[PDB]
Amino acid sequence: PLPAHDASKVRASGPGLNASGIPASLPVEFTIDARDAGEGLLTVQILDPEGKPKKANIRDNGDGTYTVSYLPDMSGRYTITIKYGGDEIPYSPFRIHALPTGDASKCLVTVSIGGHGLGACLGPRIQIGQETVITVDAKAAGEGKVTCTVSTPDGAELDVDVVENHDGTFDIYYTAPEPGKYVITIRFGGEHIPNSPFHVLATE
Amino acid sequence: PAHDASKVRASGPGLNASGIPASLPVEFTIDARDAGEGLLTVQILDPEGKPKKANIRDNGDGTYTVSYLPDMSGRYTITIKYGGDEIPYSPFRIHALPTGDASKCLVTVSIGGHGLGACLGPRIQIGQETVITVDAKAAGEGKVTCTVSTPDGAELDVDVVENHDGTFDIYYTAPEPGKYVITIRFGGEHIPNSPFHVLATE
Repeated sequence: PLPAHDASKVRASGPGLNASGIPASLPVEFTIDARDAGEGLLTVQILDPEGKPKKANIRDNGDGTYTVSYLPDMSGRYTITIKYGGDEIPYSPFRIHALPTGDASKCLVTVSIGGHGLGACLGPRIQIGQETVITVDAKAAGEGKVTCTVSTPDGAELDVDVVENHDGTFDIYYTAPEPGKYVITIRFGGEHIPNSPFHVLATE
Repeated sequence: PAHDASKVRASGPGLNASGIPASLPVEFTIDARDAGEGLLTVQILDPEGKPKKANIRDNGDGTYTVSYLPDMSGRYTITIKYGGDEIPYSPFRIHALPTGDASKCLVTVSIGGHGLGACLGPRIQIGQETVITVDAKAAGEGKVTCTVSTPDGAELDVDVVENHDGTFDIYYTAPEPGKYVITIRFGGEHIPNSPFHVLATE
């Protein structure tokens, strides 16, 4: 009996698998071509440079190919394991280097709660359900984007939307929905900005 | 109106030659019963050389009770005169000693009903009350004191409420625009990040 799938026939390509490096802080995509590999489930696992799982968004293109996207928020080595029908595809695991860009040290951060400016200050205590607005001025930071990653008490890593105003500035809006310890990590071009990470405890 | 300052005697906890604990209000007694009739004056200079308020109670019996708050550690110089003449052993040089561990105090700021964590400034709004709660639960022996330096140069001793659970509340509203310096000490020493510099704006 011939197997229903053949992972050895899956082909991968695209910017997100460039072994010569990708720029940190920018979302990136790659393509998986399973048209010759029969019928199976495509799975993609990503381990970030700190050893934590990272979300891999898989889009079914309808024709036997798939587009996978992820956000290398931090610089360093990303390990991407790709399997089809439970079997690893050729060249997996991929080892992708996210390279730093710009100068995160030149970013300026100001925090506001309820319209009260706090400067580059947050916590240690925050209130559950109270929105925090964090503005990052990256006018002098050069090439790169601001990313915000929140480590939640339950252990998840949330990629928080960063509004790019194109002023060279960025706005971050976050509200802690549950009690416990959060780590609010703000990076530019893959590296911490001054005062990041912010460790906070949500209460009340 | 004859007086003799050389017959005035001064003693008490506030003049203890072995030292006093910083951050606690203290009192001393001036006995002028043998010194005739004259005006008593008490001038206190703190370790930074600033005048410190001296509350004088005339006891109506030839004696007076004087009280002051040594908010910071160091030498306090207390000059006492009767009828304009310095009394024996004046000026008194009293050492206020630190107590507890001010570095273990934790700050919580509240403005307009919002808890702002340990984040005071850089700006405050004129006429808007700020509540600064100092958690001294892990700081041991001592009290929280606070002095505010205003734009015009005045030095205001702000009354600090002791909640008797280890925490203290400071209430302050900036009435005028400009730069304020908020000094917060525990047991005579600056808590972390004190003094706090803030700018009052419209």
